[PDB]
Amino acid sequence: MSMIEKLKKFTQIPGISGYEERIREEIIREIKDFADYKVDAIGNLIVELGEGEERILFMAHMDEIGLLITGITDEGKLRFRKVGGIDDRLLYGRHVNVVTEKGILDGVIGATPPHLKSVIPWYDLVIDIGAESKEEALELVKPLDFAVFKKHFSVLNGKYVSTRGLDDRFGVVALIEAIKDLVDHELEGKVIFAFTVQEEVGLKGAKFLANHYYPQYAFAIDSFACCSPLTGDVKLGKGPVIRAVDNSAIYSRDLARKVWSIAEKNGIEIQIGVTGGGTDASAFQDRSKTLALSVPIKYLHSEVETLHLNDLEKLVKLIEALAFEL
Amino acid sequence: MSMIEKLKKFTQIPGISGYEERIREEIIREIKDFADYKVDAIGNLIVELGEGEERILFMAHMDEIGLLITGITDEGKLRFRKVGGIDDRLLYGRHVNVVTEKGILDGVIGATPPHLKSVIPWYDLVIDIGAESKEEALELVKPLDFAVFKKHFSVLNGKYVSTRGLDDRFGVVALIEAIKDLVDHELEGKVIFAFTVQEEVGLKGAKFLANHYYPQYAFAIDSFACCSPLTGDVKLGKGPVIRAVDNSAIYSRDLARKVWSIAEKNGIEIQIGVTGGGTDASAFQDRSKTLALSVPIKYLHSEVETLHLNDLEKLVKLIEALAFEL
Amino acid sequence: MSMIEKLKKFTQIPGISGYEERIREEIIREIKDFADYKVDAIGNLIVELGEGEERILFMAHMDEIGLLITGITDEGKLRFRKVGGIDDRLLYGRHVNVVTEKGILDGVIGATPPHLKSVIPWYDLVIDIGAESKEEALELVKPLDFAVFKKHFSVLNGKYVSTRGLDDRFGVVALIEAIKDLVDHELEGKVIFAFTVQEEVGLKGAKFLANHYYPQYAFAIDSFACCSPLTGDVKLGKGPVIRAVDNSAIYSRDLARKVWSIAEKNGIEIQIGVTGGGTDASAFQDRSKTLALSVPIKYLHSEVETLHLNDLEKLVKLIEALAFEL
Ligand SMILES: [Co+2]
Ligand SMILES: [Co+2]
Ligand SMILES: [Co+2]
Ligand SMILES: [Co+2]
Ligand SMILES: [Co+2]
Ligand SMILES: [Co+2]
Repeated sequence: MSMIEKLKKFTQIPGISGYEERIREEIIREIKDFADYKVDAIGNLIVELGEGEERILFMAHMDEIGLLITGITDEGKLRFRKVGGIDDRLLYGRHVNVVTEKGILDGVIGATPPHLKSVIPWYDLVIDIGAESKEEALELVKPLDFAVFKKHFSVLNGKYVSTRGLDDRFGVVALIEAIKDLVDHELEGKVIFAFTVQEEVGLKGAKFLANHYYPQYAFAIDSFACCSPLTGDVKLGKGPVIRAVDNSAIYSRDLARKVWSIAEKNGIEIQIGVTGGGTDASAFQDRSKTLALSVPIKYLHSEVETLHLNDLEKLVKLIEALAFEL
Repeated sequence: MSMIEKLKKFTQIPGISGYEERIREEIIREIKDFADYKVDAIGNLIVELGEGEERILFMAHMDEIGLLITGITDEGKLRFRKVGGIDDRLLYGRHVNVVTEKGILDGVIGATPPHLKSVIPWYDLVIDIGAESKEEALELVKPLDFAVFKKHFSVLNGKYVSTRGLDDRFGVVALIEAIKDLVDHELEGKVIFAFTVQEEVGLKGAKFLANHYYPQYAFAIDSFACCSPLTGDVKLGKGPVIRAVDNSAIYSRDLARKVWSIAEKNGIEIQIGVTGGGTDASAFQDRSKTLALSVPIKYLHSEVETLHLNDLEKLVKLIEALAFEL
Repeated sequence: MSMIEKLKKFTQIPGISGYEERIREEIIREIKDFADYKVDAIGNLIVELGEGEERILFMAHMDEIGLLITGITDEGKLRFRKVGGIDDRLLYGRHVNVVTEKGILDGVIGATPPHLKSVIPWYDLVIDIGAESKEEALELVKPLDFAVFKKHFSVLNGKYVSTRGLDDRFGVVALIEAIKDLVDHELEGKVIFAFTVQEEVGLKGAKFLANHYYPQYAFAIDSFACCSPLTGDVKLGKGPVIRAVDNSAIYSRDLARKVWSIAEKNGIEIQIGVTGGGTDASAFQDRSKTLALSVPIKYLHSEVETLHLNDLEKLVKLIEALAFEL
């Protein structure tokens, strides 16, 4: 499986914050023959390599943003709440997959035709699943089931991938790759790989992880929103990015410098910049030197979020070198 | 060296959140002869006096609000983001010091003359450093360098001092004065003095400190914004003020009573009130009894922030008395 | 005795329109040993070179913009009026020097902290001098005293100077320089150098001068606001500018041609353009060929107004050539 193929597979699995089971399972499926692993009370998936002192923690989150079903209407439609940050403009006139205990169902968030001028807020929207009444709907879906967008998967001009969930399924893919490449090597102290839950709603998996683990270095592998005047000269295609500062943290300048040095040593093109949002790494600013490492991502938090495949390839190289040299 | 001159010394040194090096080095220079010290992995400077159980922690922060260089424009101007809370109205038509590895350079944030109505927001502003191109500017300044206002220092009518950085360099100076005066005295158990980092961006230095110290009483020494209908009868010149409640916390009422009692027994005039903001002390409200002790400061977070020298004198006396009697 | 040091010395002297004493006194000190001079009834300082017909007049103004103390509040703050054009945005949160008959006092125009959106109008502002009451304040300052901003002085990348008062203290320095460089030479007719008063409040000094002098050519040496769509391709560093049209006049075109020609004749780089504002030259449009000669200035009428040292270097050579050849 090429990288394109891995990104397609992991982005297609539905799993919002608190509902990460299907992604965890699949990570288990392809790590199990390589490494042992455990699962948290909150649902984090942790893989430890090496032995001794906890030297490095790498975190990529399994949750994507989406919709939580809050109730069913008399007309048999689904009311919902947003989970994570979503622009209301992106909810209107969209197919969704409704994920229930029994299986997965097509749903549709409607639009009103010109035949029959403002942004419709999420609380005025519902999901149509083709039920004719509340009773018919409660047979298919229950409150606290969830929904995520149906996901087109695109490759732009051979170099870019666009699809909902790159954030942070690219991070999941990257850590899996790193795990396979590293299991057979001998490593100084422990290097910990953690696939976290509930990142999109306040870094909940990460904070849980922060009791239980006390790494010298704690890294989040996550998106870097690009591009605008805030993001300086960070560009898609110019390499992985040190996320030095975001809204959640000024990260360790000591650690950024080491990463930058290790990348140059290895001939790995690398970028550094400032952006918006937070990462799991900020949950460890408490105890460890922390940093976030990313690929830059365009149109973040939409169906068309886009990354450059070369940045990702380089990110995997960088993560492995850090495991060796940091 | 008068208090005036000690205040000016420490306020003139540049160090925003995450970039506190220059302040820490100077504090060490001043405290080196008198006591041992340790530096945190996040950069807190810690000084223990005495032996036994951790009775009292005093925190004062080293970081000041300022600007983080995010990028360079095509014409060699510096783009930036704010660090800590700054009213955009205060950015327009100002001199800055841009701080880089290779040293400190002059900079200017321009203003548009009438010759050529509203507040210009931070993201539309740039710093002029006299570069003619992006290339020439990069030789001088890099992204993730920082800038801080040039600082006039004024003495109003003998008794008030006005300059940027009084918050919280007044507290830095207060604690240094307390260390010097208490080091040659037996008082047990342990009295801990911390000069914290990253207070202005969510008390990060203190939250890290909280994982390594567990004092009975945790104090922040910081500003008390004054005056308005929120701040009751607090006045500059009426003495140190107990910061009993702010936006970050309702502090320990029993701790405030003891402090009140110790002040009155030592004949120290003292005040108590409500104001806005948070302090380092709130990072300990999950484990210690907390309080913030302040001098009242007018025009907080600007180049003309003002304190009354006599309140500062008395705060120093109050802090020593607490060391002995709390 | 660098140019930069002269600019600093002359910019730092306080003197608004009508209150130019301190500046005039310092110019007198500097030329005392070189030429005779007269002071007229409004305050202009005039230096005559040569004998005969009044050929050339050069005017540069001594007054700067600033604040006039109008009264003292109950709580002992200073109310004020603006003198000359100042954007209200530049008054908020600033240090000032209050100039009294007794001496110079520190002062501050406050800013309200977030802890306790629009431009605050001048009439809603006051200066804080640390008086506790009207009584104490009136002992320190009286109505009809004045105030100017405290002035940072910056050099940008070695070639730009920035500080309040380059307008028109650069012109004052330029004319002093020329007077020293011409006194030991024989000119045709008279060349008259005048340091005017009250330029910033409607050219009152120059209007007074115009009833006592009738030059063939009348020159203002003053700033040229730059840069915008109005100013064409005028740029700092590209040499002295012929201010050919502003809001106060369409200046003498044939005089512009002559200057242009004497400039090229001397290999002196030079610019011409349109800008806003008025100059002292406009007061002579009544009776003489008039022109205004400048260096381009950025951020005019602020603390960060900026000129290029080479432009100033060349302007001085141009003035001297005009004295020889015009
Ligand atoms: Co993410
Ligand atoms: Co996200
Ligand atoms: Co503050
Ligand atoms: Co503070
Ligand atoms: Co002017
Ligand atoms: Co002028």
